[PDB]
Amino acid sequence: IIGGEFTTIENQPWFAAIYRRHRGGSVTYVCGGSLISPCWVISATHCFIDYPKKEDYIVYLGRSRLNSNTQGEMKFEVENLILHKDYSADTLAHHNDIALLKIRSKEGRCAQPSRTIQTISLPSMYNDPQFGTSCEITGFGKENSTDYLYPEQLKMTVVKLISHRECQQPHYYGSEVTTKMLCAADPQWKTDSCQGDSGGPLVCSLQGRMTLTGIVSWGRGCALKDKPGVYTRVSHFLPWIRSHTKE
Ligand SMILES: *C(=O)[C@H](CCCNC(=N)N)NC(=O)CN1C(=O)[C@@H](NS(=O)(=O)Cc2ccccc2)N=C(c2ccccc2)c2ccccc21
Repeated sequence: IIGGEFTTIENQPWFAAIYRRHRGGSVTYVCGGSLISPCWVISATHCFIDYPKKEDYIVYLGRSRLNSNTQGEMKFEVENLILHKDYSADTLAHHNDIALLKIRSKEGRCAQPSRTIQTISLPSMYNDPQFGTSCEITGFGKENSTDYLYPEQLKMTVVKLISHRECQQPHYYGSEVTTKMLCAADPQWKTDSCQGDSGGPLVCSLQGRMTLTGIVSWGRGCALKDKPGVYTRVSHFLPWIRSHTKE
């Protein structure tokens, strides 16, 4: 997160931190996610497309720091990794950038809601917040595009939901942005999500309730003027989410 401020997991109890085991004995932070049900976490497919092996991932709930410990946190293994079939990437954009992860601890149990761990509500079938609404975003991502290290403390910030009319126009992006995407940015272009924030939640007020409106997906740079962040439009994927979280 460029700009914004440092906070704790209590401000975003639904935030899941995803880690991966690499070749050579190293473990690194990959992306963020959101707890939609006690056993289900939603993220972006591009976070796993290059390394589709579910046994190499580790999920943390209730974690406010990247390395040091936070009391009340819970470690989880990935029982099932579901990537969207129609996923495809260009040099311009990611498409159908959404993924589901079924988590389970060592005892085979799911998440236990606490003051630091809670699920986020999903939007209603084709019912998004009105454009111009203030939404929150979180993650352990970069504070500057140029940085090589991710911050140690969780960050969050606020951005404005932008209409497709605006985002789809050439003064911003173009044809690459579809109705399955949502754009949001800071009208002053000082705060935004960045590398390391992918898979994270874009939370907005829907029916006077905090709702998962989008998933951090892509953008040209980070906090670049006239280049808004692009999120996966969760509401346009409800049938998909429901059919995969059945039995
Ligand atoms: C998390 O993984 C990031 C979150 C970005 C949010 N950015 C923002 N709010 N302004 N997602 C990616 O980095 C995915 N990308 C890119 O977004 C890409 N932007 S792009 O090249 O201008 C157009 C594009 C290309 C390919 C896929 C999607 C969009 N930038 C990348 C990048 C650039 C420099 C350093 C690291 C990463 C990039 C590179 C490879 C694949 C995807 C992405």
